[PDB]
Amino acid sequence: AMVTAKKDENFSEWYTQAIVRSEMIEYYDISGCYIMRPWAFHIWEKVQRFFDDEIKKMGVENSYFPMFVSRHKLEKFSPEVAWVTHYGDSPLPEKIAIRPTSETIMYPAYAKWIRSHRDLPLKLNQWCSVVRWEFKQPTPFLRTREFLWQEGHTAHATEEEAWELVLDILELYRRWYEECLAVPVIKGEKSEGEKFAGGKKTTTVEAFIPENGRGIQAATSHLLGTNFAKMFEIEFEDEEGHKRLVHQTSWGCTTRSLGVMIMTHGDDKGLVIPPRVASVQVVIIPILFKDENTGEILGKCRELKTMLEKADIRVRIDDRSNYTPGWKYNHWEVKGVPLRLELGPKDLAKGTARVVRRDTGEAYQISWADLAPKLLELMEGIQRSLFEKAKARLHEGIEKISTFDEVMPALNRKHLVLAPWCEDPESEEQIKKETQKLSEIQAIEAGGAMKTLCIPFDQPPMPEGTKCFYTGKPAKRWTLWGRSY
Amino acid sequence: AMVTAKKDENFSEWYTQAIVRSEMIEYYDISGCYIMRPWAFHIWEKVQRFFDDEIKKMGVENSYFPMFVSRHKLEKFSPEVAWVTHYGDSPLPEKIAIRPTSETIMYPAYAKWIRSHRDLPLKLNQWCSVVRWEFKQPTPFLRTREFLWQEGHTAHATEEEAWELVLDILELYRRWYEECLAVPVIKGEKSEGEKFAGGKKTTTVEAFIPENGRGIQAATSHLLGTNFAKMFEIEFEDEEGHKRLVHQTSWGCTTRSLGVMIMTHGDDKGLVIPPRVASVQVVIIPILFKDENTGEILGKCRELKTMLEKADIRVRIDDRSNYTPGWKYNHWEVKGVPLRLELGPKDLAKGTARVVRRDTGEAYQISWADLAPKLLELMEGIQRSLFEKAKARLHEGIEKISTFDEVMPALNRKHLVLAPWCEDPESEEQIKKETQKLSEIQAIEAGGAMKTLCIPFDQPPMPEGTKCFYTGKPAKRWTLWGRSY
Ligand SMILES: Cc1cc(N2CC[C@@](C#N)(C3(C)CC3)C2=O)cc(C(=O)NCc2cc(F)cc(-c3cnn(C)c3)c2)n1
Ligand SMILES: Cc1cc(N2CC[C@@](C#N)(C3(C)CC3)C2=O)cc(C(=O)NCc2cc(F)cc(-c3cnn(C)c3)c2)n1
Ligand SMILES: O=C(C[C@H]1NCCC[C@@H]1O)Cn1cnc2ccccc2c1=O
Ligand SMILES: O=C(C[C@H]1NCCC[C@@H]1O)Cn1cnc2ccccc2c1=O
Ligand SMILES: [Cl-]
Ligand SMILES: [Cl-]
Ligand SMILES: [Cl-]
Ligand SMILES: [Cl-]
Repeated sequence: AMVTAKKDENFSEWYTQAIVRSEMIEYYDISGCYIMRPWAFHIWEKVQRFFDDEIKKMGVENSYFPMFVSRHKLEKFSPEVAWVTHYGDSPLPEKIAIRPTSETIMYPAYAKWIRSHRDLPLKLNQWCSVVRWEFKQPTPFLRTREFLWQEGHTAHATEEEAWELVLDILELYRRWYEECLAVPVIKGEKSEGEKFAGGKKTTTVEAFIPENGRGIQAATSHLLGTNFAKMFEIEFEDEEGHKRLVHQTSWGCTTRSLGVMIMTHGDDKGLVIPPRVASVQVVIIPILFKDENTGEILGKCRELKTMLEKADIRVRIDDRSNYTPGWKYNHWEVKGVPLRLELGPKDLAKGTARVVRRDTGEAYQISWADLAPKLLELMEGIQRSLFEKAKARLHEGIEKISTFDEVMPALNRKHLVLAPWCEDPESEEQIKKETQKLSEIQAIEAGGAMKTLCIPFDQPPMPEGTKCFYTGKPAKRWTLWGRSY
Repeated sequence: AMVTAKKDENFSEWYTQAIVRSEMIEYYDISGCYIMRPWAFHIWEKVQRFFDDEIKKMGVENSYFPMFVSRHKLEKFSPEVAWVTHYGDSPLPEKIAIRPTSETIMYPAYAKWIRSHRDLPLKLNQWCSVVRWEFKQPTPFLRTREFLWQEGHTAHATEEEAWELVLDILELYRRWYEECLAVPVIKGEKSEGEKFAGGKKTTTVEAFIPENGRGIQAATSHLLGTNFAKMFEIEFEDEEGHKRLVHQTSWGCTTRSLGVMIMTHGDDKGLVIPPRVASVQVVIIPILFKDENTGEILGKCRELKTMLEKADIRVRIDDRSNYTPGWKYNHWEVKGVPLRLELGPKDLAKGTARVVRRDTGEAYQISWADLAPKLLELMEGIQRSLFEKAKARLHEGIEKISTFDEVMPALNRKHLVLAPWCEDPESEEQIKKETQKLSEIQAIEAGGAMKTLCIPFDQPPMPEGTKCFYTGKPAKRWTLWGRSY
């Protein structure tokens, strides 16, 4: 089974083929829900371990809160909430909702647990699934009605400490995407219209999908401030004895990250998995001629596997006799294994192995003694090259503009725009409406809204007197806009 | 905050105090659901890592299937199923159920995935929560409306291979309880009346709670046979080309395990956590006289912590100046930390530390150079002693009987009974009914049913011609009975 849709032509069909034929997902009779098979789930387990280890260093501890929230507590978005109303065919006295997020589940407990400044900071995380029942068309990994995530929630005695935590977690999400998944992301702050309404400031990491020109939010970290503390009466006492509101954060990231990884590195042959998260980094394929000492070849493959595992390289031998090497090459290319090692009688006679890298197809002849250090070096080169090429595509996908006239041409090249902006929220909604209308007109001519993605932390120079690209009022900051998921 | 209820007098109040005052659980406004705070959740993470590592050696892979099942697929117990019927206030075309278990979610996929004998065995596991909405009174950890678990599901070409896997998983559950949690359990097969009706044979590990005399199922491993394969049309082709049904297993274990651990080792002071799963194995408490070189004492505590962590000992220093040592001693005793290390000026002058073990209160004076190996030895002694004392209580809690006349006296001593049994299912239900009725009579005289717990793998000798303790017919095997959760 090969991927036959080309990534640059029918991107949606390519994506479906890549994730189905690699055995990452399976469909399900309830629309908008997908089965995560082991090939994808192993990658989730790897980024989960990374993130857990990092937040444990910060003093965050895992926990588990109930999946249900009482009507009263939830209603302290609404068409997205799935409601449990009966046990069997008996009606519940009050209906209960499945968590779309757990603020209203956790914060009553926080109010009970926090009494003194000595109780702070309080730092909790949980890994679980949440449910958001939208009637729109789903996309595997990217927009689904049930998804796995982690959500962290912290409380602090001061706004500055909470803010520092918000930025520390955002840096962890940058590392999740860029270090683990080799996906470049842009740190920024959401516009007033796009931020979490329950909070003070929402920070984000944003990724870019060149094939459809869309930005996609990769993860989020909110400075909640004291808003939820007032609503849930979460207060603490200073050492003088006065009661003060806590300052809160919340943050999350989902299996969307896997989809972004898939879209970023995949090619016409299928998946390409970054070595740092590949469950199989090296697949060993013995050549099995009928007229050969097959036992010797297999024994050497086993020895090489042991030698590589001593360097913590994750190895699988595909010694199935009933498939050709060509079949196996394709099979593990579709699944995205970053390195394949081939060993036949001539290699054994020379004391070498043939190694082929998945991203470029370049082949190497490596001595057995050099194999472990050379493969470690090659995997680091593959990881870095995947990231650097994606980063070049990201920066080639952003157009710096000064006037609204440049917007629609840039959108039609499937690019984002970086533009000086007045940051008035009313203007963002005017811009969404107008770019949607222009996109519809174009659609009819062909036989869509542009919104803010983020106000980037990394601000280009802003010349004095620069005007907003849409209102002509004084610009405040450079803002990243585009079509979006 | 101290535990004030005595374990041997008001066991239910003791249990509640132990798990609340140690900060393991928090209550919730939806009855039958509880919050798992980090002190308990860390123990879950530890047994999860153990079990994951062990099943990965068996070729089992983790996955994630949806939490929802369509009405049609579920109804292929019923008053326990929670039904989602509305998104917002809009009605679903067909209601969907929250998983009480995932056979009906997973096996349609299995039928799609399995085509050839080369596809077998198929071995999958998932970690998730499930929901069983009983209107009866809940018990934290032991019987709750939502609980965390793992469920494994495998498919094999032959019954013998599946059966071998059933027993391998049951041995893993024995290790989960006995090796990790120091809880002794009895392997056995469930009676025909008590087994999973969807399967062929159900094996179990059973634990015993002496304070209320109750047996409790600890984990389960089912030989499903071909029953579900017929129902879901899961078939494979041999190399000759004929289609055959797969032979399946399923198995699971829940956070009930934590409650069993708590009940087994706890004492009047609170929790006692086995060192192998304790998140803090050693708490270091500096003595902080006002008239002392506090910096030197704290610096030595830090050095000792580093030295112990190099032996992979999990250490916390409680250097809070605003609590007395006596307060701290109680605080970490309630939470069950197995070792406390005390260090003050006299200890520093002697080059030793004072170490107190939680299970017995015995104190030791240990040189700094001996600290790591001696504490490793002490933790192994604590783990083994917790297990051996629990095992002695288990065997003292079982009475071997020959006649039904011995049942009610043994139940009144809060014991289980091991009795020769004819294994006729009708007789088990007669025994349940009669022992319930006798228990009610006794209750009224004081101002309850006994069922089979398991047919143990370890069978005592059965003399020729032994009769069933209840029917007088020829006995088949020794069966373990008792009151139960
Ligand atoms: C996996 C996932 C991930 C995310 N998000 C949101 C932000 C975030 C990031 N960063 C989080 C949660 C981490 C902070 C993330 O990952 C959102 C959704 C989702 O909104 N699901 C419902 C749904 C189902 C569905 F069938 C269709 C749609 C749908 C179709 N068109 N439109 C416009 C919607 C939506 N799902
Ligand atoms: C945590 C957990 C664990 C378990 N089990 C079952 C077997 C098993 C083992 N081994 C598994 C699942 C691993 C195979 C286990 O752990 C069962 C329940 C439960 O049945 N919950 C519903 C409920 C809620 C409730 F408020 C009250 C009751 C209730 C009150 N009186 N009676 C008679 C029932 C029941 N809960
Ligand atoms: O979930 C959040 C805020 C943060 N919660 C913690 C983890 C990170 C996350 O962005 C925003 N949101 C999103 N979607 C909904 C749908 C229905 C009901 C509530 C919500 C709702 O509140
Ligand atoms: O869940 C099982 C069988 C096994 N499933 C896999 C993990 C181990 C587990 O014992 C039995 N059961 C128990 N309780 C229910 C309540 C409502 C609906 C179905 C059920 C139901 O089927
Ligand atoms: Cl939001
Ligand atoms: Cl969100
Ligand atoms: Cl059952
Ligand atoms: Cl069950």
